[PDB]
Amino acid sequence: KETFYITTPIYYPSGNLHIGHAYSTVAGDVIARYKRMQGYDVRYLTGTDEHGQKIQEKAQKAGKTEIEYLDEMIAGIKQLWAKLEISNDDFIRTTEERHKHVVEQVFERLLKQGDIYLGEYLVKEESYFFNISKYTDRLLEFYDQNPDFIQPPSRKNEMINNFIKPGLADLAVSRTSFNWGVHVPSNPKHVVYVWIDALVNYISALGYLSDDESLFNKYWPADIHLMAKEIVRFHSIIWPILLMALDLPLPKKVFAHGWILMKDGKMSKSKGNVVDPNILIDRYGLDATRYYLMRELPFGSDGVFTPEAFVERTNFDLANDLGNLVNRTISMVNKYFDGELPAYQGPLHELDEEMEAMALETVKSYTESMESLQFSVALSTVWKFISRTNKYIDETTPWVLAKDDSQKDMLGNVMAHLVENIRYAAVLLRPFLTHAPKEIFEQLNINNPQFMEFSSLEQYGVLNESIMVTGQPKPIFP
Ligand SMILES: CNC(=O)c1ccc2c(c1)nc(-c1ccc(Br)c(O)c1)n2[C@@H](CNC(=O)OCc1ccccc1)c1ccc(OC)c(OC)c1
Ligand SMILES: Nc1ncnc2c1ncn2[C@@H]1O[C@H](COP(=O)(O)OP(=O)(O)OP(=O)(O)O)[C@@H](O)[C@H]1O
Repeated sequence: KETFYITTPIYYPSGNLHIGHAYSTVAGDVIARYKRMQGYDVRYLTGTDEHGQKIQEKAQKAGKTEIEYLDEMIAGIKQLWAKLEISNDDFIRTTEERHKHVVEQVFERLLKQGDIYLGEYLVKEESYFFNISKYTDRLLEFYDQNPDFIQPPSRKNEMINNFIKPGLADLAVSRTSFNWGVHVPSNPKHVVYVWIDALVNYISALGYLSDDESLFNKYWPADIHLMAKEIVRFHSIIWPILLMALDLPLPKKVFAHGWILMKDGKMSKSKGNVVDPNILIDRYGLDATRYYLMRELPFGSDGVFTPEAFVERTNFDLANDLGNLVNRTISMVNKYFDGELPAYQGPLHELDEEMEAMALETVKSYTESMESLQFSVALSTVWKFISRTNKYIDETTPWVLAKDDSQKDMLGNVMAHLVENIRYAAVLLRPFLTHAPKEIFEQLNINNPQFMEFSSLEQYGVLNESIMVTGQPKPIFP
């Protein structure tokens, strides 16, 4: 199996996480689940940045030690990801010795190589300085040879113009004004600053410089680092320069999605425009929360949350469009055939030829959207197919057909096409929604996991034997 390595940024637990953080982790999970469905050996990482004066200050104010405070915050963050059914293979913490060892070794290496020198940085304090300008041509050469490195492509030309063209100043990579962080082994009054400390989580979590580097040699380089747009230059400039200084392979892609806005702009702990994901999940369910996030933030753009948009998106798309379609279909199979779904024979009805083609066009277009990080376009395309399936009930009028015994075969064809249309949608929604597809597969009585995979969508009409649907249907949402 080809490997695929995906990461979110490590988040700062100076306060509780809100749906902005949730977006990145769900988006990372959508990509991870999608890539596992394509047959990749996937590793998916997330974590926490646990150092700096600010974390020590929060712990003191809470009347706790730094790790005591951090363990409670991280417990809540882990609980949240377990609630969101995030499929992360590991959780990296910068307080862990596996991480601290790498920060220590990397800082001492750069010191030995002459990359780092002692100096002074009113903000007036001593710091080690990283000579990054000597990697400039190498970085710009790498951009030329990897034109899809920054996503969206717009932000690459901002990097070069705003930060590189003026010239990369020597980066201050340590401080002496705080003590909560990784102390430099050579010179312990210095503490490693955020730049080296936070960035190396992506490789420290894979056991880089440990006695077992198997995860590192299997998964590095990262296929995709995802983030919000404001930490892209860390990741586009400083990160590959550090990787050059360590003679390490650079990541393939950095994706910088937009922000989840509120009425007053960016969702943030400091604007007091926070929506707690726990609340949305507890009231409206997991799928509604996951769906809203991925559907409402387009590629290369920002999106806005309002309570009115949320319930609209939840009720119209999930509960009505997909939800009624499933109930309508299972009702009719139970009423006209006593729960026995007739086997698919072929495109018997006149609309079936184009609807079957539409199903395959839906899969192909979905694939293109997913491969180009256009998640909202992928979802909207699946909903056009769901809408058309509801419309196919209205066009065919199965209740009229059920009165003529001569049209029993045609009526069975219509039932089969609804269930197969539903099946196509359920397979395609598996990366996004973790409850509804499984609920749909169980209610239609698809136990075999061969019906739930992407390769089962290559040819329309996989059910040639008659099967029995559920006699006691239920709502799929919340
Ligand atoms: C209102 N909040 C505040 O006062 C605050 C806000 C953030 C604060 C903070 C205090 N203290 C720190 C801090 C200080 C020293 C050490 Br050692 C450390 O580990 C953290 N930060 C960090 C938070 N880390 C973070 O967001 O990691 C993202 C990331 C993930 C993966 C790879 C790379 C980067 C911070 C510091 C400087 C920044 O840029 C100038 C910055 O911009 C993103 C963030
Ligand atoms: N509004 C948001 N939209 C999208 N992603 C976000 C948002 N808020 C946080 N994130 C995710 O978390 C990462 C770090 O976010 P950031 O430091 O801006 O959040 P914060 O907790 O709101 O900070 P602060 O209140 O100090 O400004 C981003 O790179 C992104 O992965």
